[PDB]
Amino acid sequence: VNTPSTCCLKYYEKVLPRRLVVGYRKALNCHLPAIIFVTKRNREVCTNPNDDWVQEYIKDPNLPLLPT
Amino acid sequence: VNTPSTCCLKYYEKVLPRRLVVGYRKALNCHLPAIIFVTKRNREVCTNPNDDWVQEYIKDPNLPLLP
Ligand code: NA
Repeated sequence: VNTPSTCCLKYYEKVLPRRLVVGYRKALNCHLPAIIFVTKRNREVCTNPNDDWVQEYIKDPNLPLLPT
Repeated sequence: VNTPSTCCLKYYEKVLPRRLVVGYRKALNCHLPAIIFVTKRNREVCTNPNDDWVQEYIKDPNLPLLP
């Protein structure tokens, strides 16, 4: 659309501890496709959708998809 | 900064009525640099920073930058 999107410009280079993550948002339609993890520290973290740990957290039955 | 940004993926293709817009945001460090207009209904519209009308609108002291 002509409406702005939430998009990532860089990927996080480390693994977020699972215990710190409370949800995720999809930002896959951007120039750099990303998954954004929402944390207990009230931070939003851009990550590589293709990385193994990211796909593990996405598949976690207790982690909700949140809107952007 | 691994924090998300607000970015535009395409530009609106018409000229917005000035009466409709109430502020603007800058999204120039994106793959497609844009000026985002905010409407009185709090909708956001992506536009080309280089269009003459866009620059004239944002130069208006009564149309503020909203970060
Ligand atoms: Na202005």
